[PDB]
Amino acid sequence: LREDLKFYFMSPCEKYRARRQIPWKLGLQILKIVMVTTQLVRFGLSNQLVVAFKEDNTVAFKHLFLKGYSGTDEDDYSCSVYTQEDAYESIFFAINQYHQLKDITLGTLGYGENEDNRIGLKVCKQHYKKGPSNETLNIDNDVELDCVQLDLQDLSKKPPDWKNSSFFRLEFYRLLQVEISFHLKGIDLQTIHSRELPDCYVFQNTIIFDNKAHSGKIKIYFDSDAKIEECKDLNIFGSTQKNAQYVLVFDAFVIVICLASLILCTRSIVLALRLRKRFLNFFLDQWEFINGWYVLVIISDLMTIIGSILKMEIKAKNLTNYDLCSIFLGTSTLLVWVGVIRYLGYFQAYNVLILTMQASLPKVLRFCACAGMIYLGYTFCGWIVLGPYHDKFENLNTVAECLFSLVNGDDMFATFAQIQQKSILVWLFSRLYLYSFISLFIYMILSLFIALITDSYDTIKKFQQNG
Amino acid sequence: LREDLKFYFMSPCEKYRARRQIPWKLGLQILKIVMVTTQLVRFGLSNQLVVAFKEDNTVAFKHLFLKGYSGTDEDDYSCSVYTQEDAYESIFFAINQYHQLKDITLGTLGYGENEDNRIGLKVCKQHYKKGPSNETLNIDNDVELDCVQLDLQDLSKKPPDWKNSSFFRLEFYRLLQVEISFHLKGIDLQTIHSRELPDCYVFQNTIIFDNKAHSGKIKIYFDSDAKIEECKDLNIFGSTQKNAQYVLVFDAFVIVICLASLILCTRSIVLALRLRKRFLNFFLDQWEFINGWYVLVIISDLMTIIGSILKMEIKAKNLTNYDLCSIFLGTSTLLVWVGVIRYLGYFQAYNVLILTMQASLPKVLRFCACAGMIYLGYTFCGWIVLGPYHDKFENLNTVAECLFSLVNGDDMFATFAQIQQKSILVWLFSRLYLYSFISLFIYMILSLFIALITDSYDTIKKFQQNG
Amino acid sequence: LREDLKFYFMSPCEKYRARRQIPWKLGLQILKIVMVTTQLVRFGLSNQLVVAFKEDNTVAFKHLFLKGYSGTDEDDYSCSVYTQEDAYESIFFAINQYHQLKDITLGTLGYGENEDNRIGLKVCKQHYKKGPSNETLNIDNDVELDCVQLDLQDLSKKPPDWKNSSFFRLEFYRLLQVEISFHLKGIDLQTIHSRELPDCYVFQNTIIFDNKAHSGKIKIYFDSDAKIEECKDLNIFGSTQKNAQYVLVFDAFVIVICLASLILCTRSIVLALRLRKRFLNFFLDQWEFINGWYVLVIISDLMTIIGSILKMEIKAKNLTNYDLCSIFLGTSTLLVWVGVIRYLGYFQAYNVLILTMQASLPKVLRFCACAGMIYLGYTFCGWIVLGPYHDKFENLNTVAECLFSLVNGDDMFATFAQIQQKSILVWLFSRLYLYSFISLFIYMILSLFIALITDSYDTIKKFQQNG
Amino acid sequence: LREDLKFYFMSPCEKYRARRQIPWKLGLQILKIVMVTTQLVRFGLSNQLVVAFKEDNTVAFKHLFLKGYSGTDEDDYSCSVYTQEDAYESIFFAINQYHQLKDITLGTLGYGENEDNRIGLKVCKQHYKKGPSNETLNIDNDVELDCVQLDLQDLSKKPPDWKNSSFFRLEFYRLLQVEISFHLKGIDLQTIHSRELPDCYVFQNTIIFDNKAHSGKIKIYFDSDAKIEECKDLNIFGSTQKNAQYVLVFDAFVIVICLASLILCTRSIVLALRLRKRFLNFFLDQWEFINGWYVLVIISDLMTIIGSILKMEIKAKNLTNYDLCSIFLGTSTLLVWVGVIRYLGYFQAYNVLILTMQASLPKVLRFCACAGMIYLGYTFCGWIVLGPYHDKFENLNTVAECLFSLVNGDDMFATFAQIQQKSILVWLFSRLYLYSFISLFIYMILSLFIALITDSYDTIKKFQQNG
Ligand SMILES: COc1ccccc1N1CCN([C@@H]2CCCC[C@H]2NS(=O)(=O)c2ccccc2)CC1
Ligand SMILES: COc1ccccc1N1CCN([C@@H]2CCCC[C@H]2NS(=O)(=O)c2ccccc2)CC1
Ligand SMILES: COc1ccccc1N1CCN([C@@H]2CCCC[C@H]2NS(=O)(=O)c2ccccc2)CC1
Ligand SMILES: COc1ccccc1N1CCN([C@@H]2CCCC[C@H]2NS(=O)(=O)c2ccccc2)CC1
Repeated sequence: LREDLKFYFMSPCEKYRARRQIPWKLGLQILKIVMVTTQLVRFGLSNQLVVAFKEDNTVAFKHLFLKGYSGTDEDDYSCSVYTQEDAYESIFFAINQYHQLKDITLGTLGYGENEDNRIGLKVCKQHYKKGPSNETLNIDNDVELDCVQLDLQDLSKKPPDWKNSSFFRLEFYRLLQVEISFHLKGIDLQTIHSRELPDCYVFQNTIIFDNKAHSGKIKIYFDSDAKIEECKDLNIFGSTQKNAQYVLVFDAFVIVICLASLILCTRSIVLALRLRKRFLNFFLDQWEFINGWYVLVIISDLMTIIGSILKMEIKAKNLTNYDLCSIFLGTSTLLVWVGVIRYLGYFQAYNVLILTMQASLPKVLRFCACAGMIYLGYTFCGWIVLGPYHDKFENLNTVAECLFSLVNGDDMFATFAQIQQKSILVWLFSRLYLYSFISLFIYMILSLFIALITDSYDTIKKFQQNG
Repeated sequence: LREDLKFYFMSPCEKYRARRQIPWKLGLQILKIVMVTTQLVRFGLSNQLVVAFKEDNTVAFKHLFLKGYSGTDEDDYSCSVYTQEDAYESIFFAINQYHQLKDITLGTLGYGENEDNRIGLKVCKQHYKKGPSNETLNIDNDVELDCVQLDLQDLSKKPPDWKNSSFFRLEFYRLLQVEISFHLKGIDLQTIHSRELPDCYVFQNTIIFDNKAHSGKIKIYFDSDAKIEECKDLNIFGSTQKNAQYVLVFDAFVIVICLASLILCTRSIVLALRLRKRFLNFFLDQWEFINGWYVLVIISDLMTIIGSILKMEIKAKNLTNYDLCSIFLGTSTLLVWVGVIRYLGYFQAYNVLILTMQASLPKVLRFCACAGMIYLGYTFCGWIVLGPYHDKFENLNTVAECLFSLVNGDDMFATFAQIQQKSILVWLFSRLYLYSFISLFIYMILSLFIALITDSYDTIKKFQQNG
Repeated sequence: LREDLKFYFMSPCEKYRARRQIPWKLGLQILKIVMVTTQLVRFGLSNQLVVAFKEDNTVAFKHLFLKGYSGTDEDDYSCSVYTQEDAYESIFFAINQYHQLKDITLGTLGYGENEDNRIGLKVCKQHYKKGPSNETLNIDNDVELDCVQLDLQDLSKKPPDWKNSSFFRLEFYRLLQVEISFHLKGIDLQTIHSRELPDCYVFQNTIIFDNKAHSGKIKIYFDSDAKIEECKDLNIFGSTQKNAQYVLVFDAFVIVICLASLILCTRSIVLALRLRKRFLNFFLDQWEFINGWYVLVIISDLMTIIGSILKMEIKAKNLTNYDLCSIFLGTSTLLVWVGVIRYLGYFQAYNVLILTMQASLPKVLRFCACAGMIYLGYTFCGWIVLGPYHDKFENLNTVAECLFSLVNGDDMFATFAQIQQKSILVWLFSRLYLYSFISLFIYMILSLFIALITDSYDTIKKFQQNG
Repeated sequence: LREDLKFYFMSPCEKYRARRQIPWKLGLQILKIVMVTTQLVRFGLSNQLVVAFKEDNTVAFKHLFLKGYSGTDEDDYSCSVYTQEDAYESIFFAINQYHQLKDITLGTLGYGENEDNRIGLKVCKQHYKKGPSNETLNIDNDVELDCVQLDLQDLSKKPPDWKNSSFFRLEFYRLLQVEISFHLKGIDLQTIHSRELPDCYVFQNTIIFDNKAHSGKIKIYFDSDAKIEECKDLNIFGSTQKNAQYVLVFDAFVIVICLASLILCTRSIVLALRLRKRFLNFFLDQWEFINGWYVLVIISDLMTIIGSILKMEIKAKNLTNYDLCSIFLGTSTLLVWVGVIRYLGYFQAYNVLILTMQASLPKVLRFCACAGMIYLGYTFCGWIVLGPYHDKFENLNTVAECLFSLVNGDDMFATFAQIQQKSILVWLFSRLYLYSFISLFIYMILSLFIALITDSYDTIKKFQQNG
């Protein structure tokens, strides 16, 4: 039935005068765009404050408890020691700084009760089970774990006997690690200006003096786990914070709107399929009656719904970890803004470029299929050869990202210079390898990617012009 | 009337022999180019000296008054302290260095009178209004502000009692900030070689010990506000500086020339419109009789006039802030040099490229319209996800600039490496995100931008060749 | 004979139904891909541990024995001294740190016997043969070498007389170098968790205090040579490591499979040549009956075989140097993964891109022939001129890599800024040189490389479409 | 006369069989290439050693005489001081280190006689002519210069009175600079292994304590001027160095060969012009009978001749400055290697690319003419606006190089991030400016440069194919 199929394939701008139907579903989609974007913005702006407070407190803790800390971490660990005396100095510094906390800290910070309800410091050792050294070792396979609890009144003793205790004989040739752990209370007092009750915090802090490698270096890790707990005893005049109602009602509105959009899009797909079957049955156009933009909308609505549920759960349980909810909401927003291109396609000057991209994607991917085998071979060869001599080739994922950046011309000279001429064979191989890869990929593969795009544009343009 | 319309559409090189009219307006435009460029050059060369003197004095002040200053700022603040004793040491160092200024400074520098006409040092505290700590805080919402004035004869007292005063109990758990402020006189003695009277300066200096965050770190800000004031009592033999007459007369000349150019361009536009109406009335060419280069000239003349007025005002009032005047004059100069292309268009070999750019701009912008939605979605998603884990994604504008640089291949490997694998989910998402964005934008969008430019060139060239 | 030639030129997917022959050789090639890749992965993963242990021990040694070592090397040497007293302090620090090793080290480390079977420290001097200074030098051409052996019981003497010995008069104006050498035993105790017997190590350590240049700086080199030796006396309960059988049997399997693949590929080439001669003799197609992918397979199989033999030799002799074997195996793997493209060529959509690359390569190389002469001239000129004033132009290979990176837009602004304006002539020449090179190569040569690729794509595509 | 003109226009490969003439001039050109390249290589390799020795001695001097020198210069000066006491400490450190030189230096170094034939240290002061401070200055325009000579026996006095002398009252508010100057003898003893007599050196060293700016910072400059002088009294057994004969005879050979090549090329040009006039007179081809490669050869020969003369002069007068000779020889070598393309043009597959480049250059330059005006406007605007707030825009040449690097995508994100948001107006303007410039130049101008190159290639290829 032509009188209906043409109306279906039309645009909303024309339907308003072919049948004078108002485009309320387009208004629903615009409202969804606005509400999703504003929800994401509010969520990010609220997360920034909590993340900043936790990270700043962690930096202050590193400066307070780590001896000689320079303010920047050494890779995944804060600092390291190489001498038998440096380790003792760092451990005793951490303990002594814990003892004097009230006199040194600039924050609104204090001691917290541990799991045993004691206020104090726990330090643990892990040594091999038996222990002459280096020549006739008796070291057994399994480990012995020893811990001691030091309370504030123990550290206070005029002569801190604990420092002379038998516990601190570290026999570093058997040592696996030493762990220092304690709890601290905190308050995010900066929030007081809102007249809301300020958020308290509890920090679970651990210092790990790690020499699993037994290579003569101890790596020092500082970790802090922060929980909100409860502002249970404070006399700060003002008001409490029950804005959850407001935030929970906006999330409910977002969920409802996304649900409505999903229902309407699925209904549109069902109607299009009924039209397709009617066309198939009517008489002996293309099979693709399904509008592909509807699928993207359905995916985005599902992700937005589940991310909003996750956000409501996190707020209700007063959690402070946002990774999965952030991923869901951000991907939903990304797909929501991509879907705006559907409304630009209703105009001729914009449609040809969209059709050019649609024609471009498959052949570019089929050429990526060929390029990927050369890429894999080069990744394996660079990892196996240059890895022991180059920081950018240490492991396979770093190799892949280095090569991907190198195809785009990034950091090329540093990549060339970063490998020493200590081994002449490896240096010559590195020169051959880098020259071949960079030349082939930049000057041939990327040039064929430009040629394919240009040919797709020419094809689409000549189709649109000639008809 | 063809005998006039053709003459109007012609070029000045041909009018000199079709009607032997001399091209005095082109000479006026060339003179305007020369005078605007030389005014901008003189202005910048004069600004460099004042800016350099102020900034060098600020660096010397930071070295003089900030304890342990390394010579480079920590982001927007000069330095920071994390310990209760470091803050006291920094504050007392600032005060003591102020006391000893005459014995430490290498410059031609001295004490200045404050608003109260006293010579001395003012330091202020800002604490919460009530103050047990951390467990039962009585902290009220509003702040109490306390200040003390320390004169030179007070700091001189053999035993500097001020250091033992009750004022310096900082109760850091209530502390918002401590501010130290003072005035210094200075002389730009380097100018003496000109036999002009040297420019004196007054520096208003403030040191802010800031812990609004209450995160256990105090940020230390140093700020200096410099005013010229007057060289009211000096015996340096030589001559005074009244070159203002010279500078004010050149600015008047520039204003007059730009006014004449604006009047002539508006007259040309009026005459072109009269020609257009005469053509419309004559008989049953294109509607665009208005030369678009005239609009750019009018805009540039308006900006030059207002910027010259601003410059004259700044010099007359002896100010030292140049932002708005610099913007106006620089944009005027930029548009003036762009307008030289109009004179290259009078030659065939150059005209085709100008026409190619004119044909290129609209379709490139209409493709930018489609690309911008993908760009916005990626910006929001990267901000929400990678922001807590990546310095380049902390806030939305940084995200946008990072993505824009990334499309152009800049700093790609560092962008890949800058995000820790502490959270595996976020790391995998970052890899997917970066690969998708870089691949799509570099290998498809930029390739369609090259294809559009090439097609525009082919169209213009075949039009010019075939006729 | 057409009935056979067509079958020969066919694809394996079609032969399974034209003659129902199973493609067992393709299965052999897939098995070879899998086994080669897994062998390379296991080899790299095993090498990482040994390399990491050796390098970490070297870093710990540098921190232990080098005075004031900052944790990062100064180019090819660890550190340097410029003062007559700094050198003495560094030498005596190295000796004293050797004396106290058991009390300072964090690792499972101990003293090793030297070649003379003594446990101790050897230090050697190299001075000119004769020695007034600077005005009337009597310095002869040849050198005098003097060494002393210091045992542990000598260093222990309450008053370390050795420090006052006549040996340590270094007369630095005649000094070539001072060398300190010693042996250390070590254990890779981290491996104990496998219940395998841990790998012991012997480190041969040398410290070179080098002033061959006589330019007033002594360069300090630290080198460590590690050998496995034998875990001959240890009481660590567990099991020994005879997994060699497993690793040796997988290498034997890889060798056998590569040998079979090589034999089959050579047989296929022989059969193709017989077909070619039969075609030549039959009647008065192209001469290239040889499938070029077979040659790559043969090369890869030869490299894999020899690399596996090298790996087996290294493991049997318990060596720890992997450069040549890594090169052979990695290049073999790279060529193996490149050869997968042969299987993509059996599909039309992929074949056209392969043919485009094949058509592109020769003309791109013939244009590289012209570009290389300009490249060589610029390399020589930049080396001769900018070398004394620019770190990126010091020597010819650095010049070539800098120019290659510069063509790809890398580090351009730093390259411009890195040359001082101390000599105005050289600065102007550097500006002219850099602008000319960058402009010519980026905006003309790379543009002709894009044009050649596009023309090759157009030719291949129109051939495939039109037939 | 066709029988001669065709032979003239031919190639040497064909002349060997059309007339069997041997191509001895091509052999002369090949010999010239070889000899010029080897002369340049020997020259650079010999210069490297002298430059390295001088620079290493300068670094050792900076470490010896500059207090607290970190091993890296602060821009154009080695180090700086901001305090009245730091300057005194640095000056007295320099003098005391000079006094103790024999006990601290690691090199073959000693004291040199000054112009007055004394061995000692000269230090000079420059103050304003009159000198209350800051309030009523009596400072006159002109300067007073005061110097004192300190000999070794003066510095030796048990109590170094000189340190208490009235000379060292620096009245820093009048101070322009303090200069310390001395001479040192040196020997390049590393050359002794050649059995040649070693090269002695004399270093003229000056330390400038500079505060011309009077901004509260003193900049400390160290400069060293090295001359060879004569190895007039040394007992080092071996042989002298008279290899000059060898080097002077190779330079004479190069001069002779370049002269012969120049004469032959000019003769060829004269013969071509006679052919052109004969063609013009014969009958009523193109006017360009002159082979353009001959002009390049003549220029290269002239530059090689004059550079060889300069090199011979420098060696004869025993100078150590090579800038102008290096420029001449390097440019000669660059043009010599570019001229090899003439021999590639004798082959069809290479000729089309050369013709493509020749056709490309003019239209690319005519588009550069249009692009340069936009470039100039942006340079002026960025200098005037962003200069006070951005290190990359401080002065016009830095602006131009920054923009040129920015067009090529280098350092884009750092350029965006390097400007503070202290002034919001300037920050917004910087964003607008950077986005507009980068977008316009990368996505439009560079795309038209690619289109012009492709169109030139298509034109040349279709001309060569169709005929
Ligand atoms: C969105 O995706 C694309 C859109 C358009 C064009 C290409 C792509 N791709 C890009 C690369 N990308 C892979 C990402 C993971 C690393 C390996 C890449 N594969 S690669 O062919 O070897 C390759 C490598 C460097 C440059 C170009 C191609 C695949 C997607
Ligand atoms: C002068 O302007 C242009 C002249 C010619 C071509 C393009 C542009 N444009 C460039 C980008 N520019 C926007 C600037 C602000 C950030 C977002 C940009 N938009 S974008 O399409 O997403 C995009 C992003 C990366 C690369 C290419 C396009 C718009 C102008
Ligand atoms: C695999 O190889 C290539 C595949 C496809 C296209 C080009 C190449 N080549 C690239 C360069 N490469 C040489 C490597 C050693 C330095 C000199 C290079 N030669 S260059 O022409 O002067 C040149 C220089 C810069 C940019 C482009 C061309 C040769 C191979
Ligand atoms: C050898 O030269 C060229 C060979 C082929 C193509 C272009 C050039 N040119 C490049 C630029 N170059 C000028 C160098 C000095 C700075 C200004 C440049 N001019 S620019 O048009 O504004 C411009 C700016 C950026 C990118 C492209 C063009 C001129 C030569």
